[PDB]
Amino acid sequence: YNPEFFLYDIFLKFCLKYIDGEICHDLFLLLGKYNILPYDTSNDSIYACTNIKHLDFINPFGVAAGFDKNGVCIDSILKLGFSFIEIGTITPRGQTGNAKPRIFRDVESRSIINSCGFNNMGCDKVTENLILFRKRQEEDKLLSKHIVGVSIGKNKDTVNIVDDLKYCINKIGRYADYIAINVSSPNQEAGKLKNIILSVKEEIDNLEKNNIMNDEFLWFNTTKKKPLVFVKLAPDLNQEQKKEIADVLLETNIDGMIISNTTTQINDIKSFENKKGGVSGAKLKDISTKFICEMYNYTNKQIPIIASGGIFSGLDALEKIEAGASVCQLYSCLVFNGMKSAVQIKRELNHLLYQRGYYNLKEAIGRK
Ligand SMILES: Cc1cc2nc3c(=O)[nH]c(=O)nc-3n(C[C@H](O)[C@H](O)[C@H](O)COP(=O)(O)O)c2cc1C
Ligand SMILES: Cc1cc(Nc2ccc(C(F)(F)F)cc2)n2nc(C(C)(F)F)nc2n1
Ligand SMILES: O=C(O)c1cc(=O)[nH]c(=O)[nH]1
Repeated sequence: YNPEFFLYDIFLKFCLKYIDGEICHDLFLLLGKYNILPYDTSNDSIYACTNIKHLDFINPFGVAAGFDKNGVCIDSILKLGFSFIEIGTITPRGQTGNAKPRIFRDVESRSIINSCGFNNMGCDKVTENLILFRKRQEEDKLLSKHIVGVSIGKNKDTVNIVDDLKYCINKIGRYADYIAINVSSPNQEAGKLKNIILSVKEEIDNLEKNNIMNDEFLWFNTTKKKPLVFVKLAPDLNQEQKKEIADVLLETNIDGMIISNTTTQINDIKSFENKKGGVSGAKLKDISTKFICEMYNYTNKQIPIIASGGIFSGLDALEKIEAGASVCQLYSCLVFNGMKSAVQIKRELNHLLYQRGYYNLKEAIGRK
């Protein structure tokens, strides 16, 4: 209980009941931009730290893509106690997205429907923002070791999806701790997808070539090493194409997989009966967890997993890991539970880890 968190969460509870979803979002992002949000300055339990390959996360909680699409509020979101943030999904050139209002929420069910249609300032401007953050990070004790990933995607009317992701890697790759391939927005063909992943890895490695500087100056990023490659998957898939994707990921030795994006396969919300778009929140929890189990099966525990979503509590979080999720991303929780989300969930998971018998977090990964 940090007083500052409780005070803001009254205003946020008010904002939730009354104000438009996206207008709130933008206001809080704006607040964070001018550095007036609370910090979590506490020490994270070394027993609860985690990693994906050589990418080390000080704690298992980050913020999902679509939250800070333009990377304007990275410091403050991180400093709420998150280990990482995944900015974007960015596109090569700026987009307005769909028509407003395009995001709607339901308190009762703790869910969100959205059809943003990939609005973002474009790569050039977002890269400009990330550079500015990376400079600050060198002069801020609270941002050390904190991971920033970049979710990349195509424009709504792109000629070929691969050519777009290359342009993005060329601008932002230097400054990303990892790259999340986004082709899972509700708003693929095995070989078509396989082609993409290999393009990305091939394209990242070209950045190391063309530079005359050592890697240490090559990576203006937390790792100081080349970006890892994650792929994000949509849940609305057959047991067949889920098998087909799993091999592709194995054949490309992809660094990890984000499971999962939003669904359209939910019909049982009375306020959502009106609206169009993908759905996230509590009603996505159980569907998303089964998906992780499934993809953990067809992958033989070889490719690490980033979990999302429906994650609101340490309990919810633990399910994902036992299922075998290495790390977790939150989006809906910050909307409903608020600014204490990171502090609350980290605490709750620390308690539960002890009671279940687990020594460290890593021992809980992939245990029924
Ligand atoms: C308004 C909104 C925008 C989103 N934008 C993106 C996006 O641009 N890229 C992406 O990969 N996921 C996006 N997502 C999905 C989230 O990243 C997350 O995976 C999903 O919300 C499920 O997690 P949650 O139920 O805990 O929120 C968006 C979700 C919402 C609600
Ligand atoms: C009140 C509120 C706040 C908010 N966004 C929001 C919540 C926390 C923070 C933090 F950084 F934690 F301070 C920042 C932004 N959203 N987002 C949406 C959505 C779903 F439309 F996208 N509805 C919202 N309603
Ligand atoms: O930009 C969007 O509309 C969007 C992207 C995404 O990946 N997921 C989502 O729910 N919305």
